[PDB]
Amino acid sequence: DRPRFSFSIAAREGKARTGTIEMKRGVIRTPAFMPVGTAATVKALKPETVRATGADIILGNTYHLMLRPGAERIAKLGGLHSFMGWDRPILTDSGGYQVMSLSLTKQSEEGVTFKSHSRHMLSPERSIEIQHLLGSDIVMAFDECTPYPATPSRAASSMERSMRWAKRSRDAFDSRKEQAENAALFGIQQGSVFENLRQQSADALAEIGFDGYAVGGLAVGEGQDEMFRVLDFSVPMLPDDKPHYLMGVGKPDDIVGAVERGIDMFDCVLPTRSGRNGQAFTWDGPINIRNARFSEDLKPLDSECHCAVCQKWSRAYIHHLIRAGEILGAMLMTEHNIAFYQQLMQKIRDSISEGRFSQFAQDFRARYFA
Amino acid sequence: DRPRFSFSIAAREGKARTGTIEMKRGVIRTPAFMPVGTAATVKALKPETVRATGADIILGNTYHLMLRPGAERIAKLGGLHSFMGWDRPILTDSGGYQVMSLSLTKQSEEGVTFKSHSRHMLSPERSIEIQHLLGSDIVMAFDECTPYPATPSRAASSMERSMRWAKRSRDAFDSRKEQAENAALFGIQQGSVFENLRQQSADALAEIGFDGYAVGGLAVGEGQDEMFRVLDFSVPMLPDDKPHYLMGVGKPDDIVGAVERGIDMFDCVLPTRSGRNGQAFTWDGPINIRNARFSEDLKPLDSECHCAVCQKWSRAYIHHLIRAGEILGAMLMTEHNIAFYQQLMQKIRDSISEGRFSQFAQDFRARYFA
Ligand SMILES: Nc1nc2cc3nc(NCCc4ccc(CCO)cc4)[nH]c3cc2c(=O)[nH]1
Ligand SMILES: Nc1nc2cc3nc(NCCc4ccc(CCO)cc4)[nH]c3cc2c(=O)[nH]1
Ligand SMILES: [Cl-]
Ligand SMILES: [Cl-]
Ligand SMILES: [Zn+2]
Ligand SMILES: [Zn+2]
Repeated sequence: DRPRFSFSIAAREGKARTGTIEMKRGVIRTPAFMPVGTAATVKALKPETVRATGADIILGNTYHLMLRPGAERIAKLGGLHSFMGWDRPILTDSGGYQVMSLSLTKQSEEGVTFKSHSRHMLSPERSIEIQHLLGSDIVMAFDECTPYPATPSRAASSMERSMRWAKRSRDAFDSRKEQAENAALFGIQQGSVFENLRQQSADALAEIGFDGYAVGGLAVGEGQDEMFRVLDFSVPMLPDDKPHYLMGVGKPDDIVGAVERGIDMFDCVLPTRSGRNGQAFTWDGPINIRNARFSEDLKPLDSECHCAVCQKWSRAYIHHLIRAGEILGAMLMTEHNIAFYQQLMQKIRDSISEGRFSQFAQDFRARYFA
Repeated sequence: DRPRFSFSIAAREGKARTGTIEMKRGVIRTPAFMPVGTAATVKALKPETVRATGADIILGNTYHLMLRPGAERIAKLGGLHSFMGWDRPILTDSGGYQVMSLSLTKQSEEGVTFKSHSRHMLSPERSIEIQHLLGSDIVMAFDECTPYPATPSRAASSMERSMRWAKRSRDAFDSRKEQAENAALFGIQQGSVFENLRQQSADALAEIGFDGYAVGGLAVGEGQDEMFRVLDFSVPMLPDDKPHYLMGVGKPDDIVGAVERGIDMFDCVLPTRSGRNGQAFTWDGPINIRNARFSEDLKPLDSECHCAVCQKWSRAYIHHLIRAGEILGAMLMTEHNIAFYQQLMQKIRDSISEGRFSQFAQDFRARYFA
């Protein structure tokens, strides 16, 4: 049987790595993209379709699920895996970001109280407990995603609180034997865009010790240049021998650049959400299928894509569906976009394994931005 | 290779029949239920899923498709089958009903002019042409669905116009060699609830000659007792050796009773539309999955149903999805309901074949209405 958690690096090129995370519910190939399944569904896809695209792991959200249908309810029903019909690993975000994004809130050292978008509470202890009730495989520490921009003083105070919360998260996780034995716990680095704070945060997290390390506090409006600048110094601060997870990222070019900077895991609502809105990813860049120019275009969404959508339906048909507001339009766009993202990750993994990732990155960018 | 059209009756019980329609694109088992795919999609289902439920044929709509994406456009793109990815037979309604249901309208002996829900025109000739452009396998005559209730005088005048239009439809269809050689044409009986008018309509249609005969002008608010009363005398008026198609029907009990009265084909938006709205069909009657009583119900939608939805997901999960407005909720409810309808048709076919349909009808009703 597979271990609770084992990350092995099979090949490297510069800062980029490729390998596998073994967990009880399955193997995760890295660098990995996690489709987002916020409300116990990857929107518009059956789990079998999510798997068919190549996904090894999906993301769920503590915040959304605690509100609807409820964490205790999901536990009573057998846990998130059984509930939604996905039997492979699930990573759950801790709520620290979504509560401040979507909720009225009252923040304190204890945690956050908030009104549902009914009053609810999150704290390191309650967040870890909810993730336990869901039966999450990768549990995220409860943190605070510092707003951007942040002054150095505010970024420091925020980061310091997150580090205290990281320790509380660690202890809550460890105190629950079943969770400690079957799931993994990732810490989340904060510190805004400031190198010294990022270093202090990395040091605090490494002292506590986690199974993996997320770079939090990015993809919050800073833009790619700044994000990459922060990754340049932040990722090397994390333990080399554990996965590095960049939360909420991102566009295909964001992913490529982040892998170049040592990131192993990603999640983003972009392929699903923008798919439903008519944006299809292609190797020649994104297209908006609603555009009149596609009304009689018999080509598939992308000329090379191996997904079932591109094997069977035309741009013209999908254009019609999206224009008409048809559910099948959302389904097809989403399946294609998630498949595209997985094919991107596969090309990244293969190119690193073959020592030609730098060339892949260059070729990818040249064509995607042509 | 299969013929253009051949209807064979394999077994009978009272007025009920079971058999097959062979067409170039496939075999249709009768009695048949046709999922509705109004805008070139059976809402929330891939065509492969529609087929997996057991459907042999689906319905499309002249009215909707002529408006969006356009009949000429679909022809340019290779026809409706290629466009939507359904390679089996498609029946298209002629527009005669939907124009008056959904459109401002100007009616005359020539046809109907209307404003899109841009000005458009339908006539027997244009309707048949549109169905040709779509590449329909079963083409419906362009008719007028008489409003209910109707006075005998108005019902007669309406029916008479429909019969003149039936002849024009016949001639338009026959004048187009490719269509005449590859598709079938069904006439539509009118006459409201009046036996003498139904007889005159049947006589007119039989004199013209069609590949099949629809009972039109029902499922327009008359209710089941009245519908059944009209079927009692109307169906025997139609040629015995051709299919009998009851347009727009209906609930499971409507279907059973109509088969008892000699109907071979059905279409209805109920399983798809009401599925999206949270209504699931079961052998113990419909349930509304949104009801709080299902929030922790681990049972499948129906206890016996063989569909993929009932094999994998709980009422509790689907309840959550529908409550949350999740697309997967629409997908799962729709697949189950269409599968239920097909299982109903299979049970009907098997019971007629075995000479126990009367008993099936009785047992079905006893349990469904318990
Ligand atoms: N616990 C925790 N979770 C996070 C989630 C995040 N998600 C982001 N970025 C998401 C931004 C994002 C928003 C919308 C769209 C789709 C538009 O069609 C894509 C990306 N940054 C994030 C930071 C954190 C963080 O520090 N801590
Ligand atoms: N050409 C032609 N087409 C028709 C379509 C019809 N469709 C009906 N009934 C449909 C009624 C109907 C409407 C909505 C729902 C779903 C609610 O969730 C179910 C049934 N009667 C009909 C009569 C005719 C007719 O004479 N001629
Ligand atoms: Cl999404
Ligand atoms: Cl529908
Ligand atoms: Zn594709
Ligand atoms: Zn079912």
